[PDB]
Amino acid sequence: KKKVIIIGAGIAGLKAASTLHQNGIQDCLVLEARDRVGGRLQTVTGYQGRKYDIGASWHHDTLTNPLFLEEAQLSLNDGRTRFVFDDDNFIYIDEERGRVDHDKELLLEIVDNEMSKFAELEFHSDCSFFQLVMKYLLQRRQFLTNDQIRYLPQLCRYLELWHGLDWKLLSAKDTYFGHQGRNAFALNYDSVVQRIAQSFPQNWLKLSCEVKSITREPSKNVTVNCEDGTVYNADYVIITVPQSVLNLSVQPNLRGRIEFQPPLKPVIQDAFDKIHFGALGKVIFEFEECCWSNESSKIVTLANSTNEFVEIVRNAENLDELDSMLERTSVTCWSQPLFFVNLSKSTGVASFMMLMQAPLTNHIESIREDKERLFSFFQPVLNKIMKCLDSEDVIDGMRPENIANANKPVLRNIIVSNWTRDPYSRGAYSACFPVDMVVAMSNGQDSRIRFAGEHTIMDGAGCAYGAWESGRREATRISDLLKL
Amino acid sequence: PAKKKVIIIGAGIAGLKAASTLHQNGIQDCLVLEARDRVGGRLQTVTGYQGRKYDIGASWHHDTLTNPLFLEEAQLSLNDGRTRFVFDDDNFIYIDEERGRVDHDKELLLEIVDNEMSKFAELEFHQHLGVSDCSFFQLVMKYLLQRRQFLTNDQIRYLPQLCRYLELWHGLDWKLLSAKDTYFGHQGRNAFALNYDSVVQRIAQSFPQNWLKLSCEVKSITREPSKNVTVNCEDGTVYNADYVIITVPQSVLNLSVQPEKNLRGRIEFQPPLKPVIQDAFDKIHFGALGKVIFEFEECCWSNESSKIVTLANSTNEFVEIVRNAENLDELDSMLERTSVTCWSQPLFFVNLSKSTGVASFMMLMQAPLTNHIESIREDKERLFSFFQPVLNKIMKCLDSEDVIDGMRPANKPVLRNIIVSNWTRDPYSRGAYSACFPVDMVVAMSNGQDSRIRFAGEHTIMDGAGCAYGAWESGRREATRISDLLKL
Ligand SMILES: Cc1cc2nc3c(=O)[nH]c(=O)nc-3n(C[C@H](O)[C@H](O)[C@H](O)COP(=O)(O)OP(=O)(O)OC[C@H]3O[C@@H](n4cnc5c(N)ncnc54)[C@H](O)[C@@H]3O)c2cc1C
Ligand SMILES: Cc1cc2nc3c(=O)[nH]c(=O)nc-3n(C[C@H](O)[C@H](O)[C@H](O)COP(=O)(O)OP(=O)(O)OC[C@H]3O[C@@H](n4cnc5c(N)ncnc54)[C@H](O)[C@@H]3O)c2cc1C
Repeated sequence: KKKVIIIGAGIAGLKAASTLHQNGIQDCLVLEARDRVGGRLQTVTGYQGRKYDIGASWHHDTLTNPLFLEEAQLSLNDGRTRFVFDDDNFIYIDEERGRVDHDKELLLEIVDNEMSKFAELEFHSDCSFFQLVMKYLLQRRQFLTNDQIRYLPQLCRYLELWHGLDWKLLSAKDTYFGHQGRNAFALNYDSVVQRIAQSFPQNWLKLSCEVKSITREPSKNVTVNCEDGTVYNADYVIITVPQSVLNLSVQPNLRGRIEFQPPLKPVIQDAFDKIHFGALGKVIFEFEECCWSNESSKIVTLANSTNEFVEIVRNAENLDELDSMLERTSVTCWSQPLFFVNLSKSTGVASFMMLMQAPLTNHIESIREDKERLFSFFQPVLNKIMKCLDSEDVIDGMRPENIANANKPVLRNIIVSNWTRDPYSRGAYSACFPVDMVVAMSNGQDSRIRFAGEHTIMDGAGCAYGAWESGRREATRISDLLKL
Repeated sequence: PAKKKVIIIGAGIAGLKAASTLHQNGIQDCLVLEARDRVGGRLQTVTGYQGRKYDIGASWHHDTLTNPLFLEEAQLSLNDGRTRFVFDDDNFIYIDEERGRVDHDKELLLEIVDNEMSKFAELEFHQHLGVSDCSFFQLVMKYLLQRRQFLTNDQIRYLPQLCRYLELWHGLDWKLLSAKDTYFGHQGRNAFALNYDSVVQRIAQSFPQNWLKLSCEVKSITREPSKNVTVNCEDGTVYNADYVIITVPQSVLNLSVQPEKNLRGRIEFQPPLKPVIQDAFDKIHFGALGKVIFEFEECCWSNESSKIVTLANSTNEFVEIVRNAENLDELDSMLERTSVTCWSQPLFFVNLSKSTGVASFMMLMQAPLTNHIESIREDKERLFSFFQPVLNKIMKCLDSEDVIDGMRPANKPVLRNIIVSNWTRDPYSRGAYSACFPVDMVVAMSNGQDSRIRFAGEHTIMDGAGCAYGAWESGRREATRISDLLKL
């Protein structure tokens, strides 16, 4: 009854629809499991109507990012502000010393560069970003001070926030990856979603439709059917659900899962072994008003470091001696690095958007509803930030004020992501464990069972534009064929 | 016609290493013919005010992550605790004449757009179709053009000047620099050699002294097809040798491909340098990086960093031109618009105080400034008058008052001396090092004139090209080959 059925209203799915329609193509559908489009792009509303992208929030590689360029043109055309360039000089904070960024004697960023060049060279078998950092420290200790060896490895972990994976879980071979230029903070990714979503017939979209199985009818027909009984049949099928969800079509009923008939060709099934997903998480701390210095919009808190980490480095005879000397509990805000976006400086909002990673993410998302517990967990670093930003310890104003505020940051609310605990996202996005999936998805189960999504592309992989393009790809293809 | 196994022309790090190697391989009867009354070549350490020393040629070990010469030095230090170098990379302080310091600025964010600029340049040439190079200047203009919608007015004004620190990497004004060659990847931090001479002497001392013959200016190399090479010093002597490793500067070697034999440093080749070598000169040129040392009594200024760069003057007018231009064509035209001052180009200052304790400044300059300044390296009064404005400004931004002319004998800076390089006017260097204007040479060089007439030096190798360690490798390269040959 339909031409092509798009599964998923994320930006990939939306783009595909947007394209088809842009090609006159008619009679198509977008089946979304949730009661909203946007997929991993969701803007939520907090205190006083402040808006926040709980999922994606940046246009990466603005130099080449084609989705960003389109937004840029729209803005050049109507003057509407769609994004702001928020890259800033990062501020790094260690519980003990405090600020360790742009340091006269620590010069951490410079060694971090060397560390980077080292990794480029090292490759050009693959270990963990952690192991790699350790190899470097060992291999260059002769040229590193005691303080550099202490904090450098901590500071360099900000990369855990780019992947949303701790350094012992992260692939070093994929850890470093130069970005094609500055980043632009989307002042409404929801505008992008809304703009694309309303660029095709609104009657194509069918929300709360969890597709349970895709059956191939050799007779040049495809049987799609949401688990609510309703069955559809279209010429072509573009599957845009997350890799983590798709990755369920190979296990022995779980929600979101799509039963493929016939099974997914092996090449694809193998890929799920050579590619994993990450768990980047977000916590929004909403303050009554800014009462801290807006020196920068990017702040990173370093996990605790031990002056006895040095002695071990200063001793190991090799990666085996060091490897063992290392294996020689409790999880707090200081157990890992935490990336804080000070929205006050870059968007004029008295809030902090903090990014977290696996394994911490999953745990904090677990207690998303426990505000007193959440505040208690982040209070230390929150206060450590305010001090460094010439302010006072945070007051808890989440419940009906204090009067003793005025000069003290008054927390009014906290918003936590829920991607790990959401059955339709089961994670943040494609991430590397210490590749081929791109091809497996690009080719497609067949001439009519295509794949799209941030995990189905090489350029922009794991990104909004990467997904946006993959949606136009598989689309523009099915656009010409049908056109016939 | 004294018989020799290998005759090395030039006692710079290239030939020194060649000889050295040659020795280690047990080769005997070799000569190192050097024109100056010294060894080292573009590696020279001069003395100044109160015994202070400075390397007026090379000063750094670049790419310390893979620099064989560097590693070799670090090793010797791992075995005796001797300080030979000092990793002096710091956070650059940028000073505009007007707006004072512009580095690490939360609103200007210069270093961030520099980063984007670097990536833009990489993205422009990594996709190498029939690319077509252009000047660095022209590249930055294209960047500003394409990205004007994402730059504030102050960034468009200062960025183009800040990114010009690169001129002091090549020794060339951005209008004369090949964009295609501008951004190279410095593999690792740099180690400020604490006496490059110690590297030179160590290597020199690594072979028979009697092999070294200073003040002998080789005027010609003749290839007797009879399986031999004849070499002639100007001192009249005439040596004969199985192999010759010419390590003279590209600039000096270039003198051979032109009629006029009586040029200081010019070697006469017979047979003349093959066509592939002559023609290779049309494909690369020499840069003019220069050094000026500002020595003061003591240090009455901040030591926040050891890297300070002074940006050239910019104008808000320039910003308006970028905003209104339509393309690269109109931009240049609209750019069509007196006299050189210490603010007509960026200048790079190495604040030796912080990194070495010495109350002195090591300042680098490019072409054409380098030539003009070296031309008047004697007029100390004029030099001070030239660099007074930036000298002050630096001191200002560094918390201090204006400079005091104390050259001809507590909180006020007092300049005692000023040392200037002389590479352009030196007949045996005629420049600084190989540099690109908007590979043929390396190939033609490393493949030699023939089995016997070979070439070494910073201009004869790819890895570390133009670097002290590259020249050094080229030495070990040729020496090894011959060694093998002599072994058989
Ligand atoms: C915390 C976080 C921060 C991020 N930050 C950035 C950033 O700064 N920049 C950037 O570029 N990217 C960022 N991303 C990634 C970006 O969000 C994704 O790359 C992009 O949204 C993926 O798009 P998609 O269209 O493939 O899938 P959408 O999630 O992304 O998912 C596909 C759609 O399929 C639906 N679906 C699943 N199962 C079924 C089913 N059985 N039936 C019907 N529908 C189904 C889903 O509900 C969903 O709507 C971030 C992600 C997270 C989690
Ligand atoms: C101002 C300046 C700063 C620099 N800074 C750095 C730096 O920080 N780091 C770095 O790695 N590199 C630096 N370099 C480059 C480095 O100095 C050179 O790459 C290297 O010294 C070249 O060595 P060479 O042995 O090839 O040649 P030299 O240029 O060393 O040549 C060898 C010798 O040939 C002799 N000679 C010439 N003609 C004749 C003749 N006719 N007969 C006999 N002998 C002759 C010369 O007098 C010379 O001593 C710098 C160069 C300059 C000019």
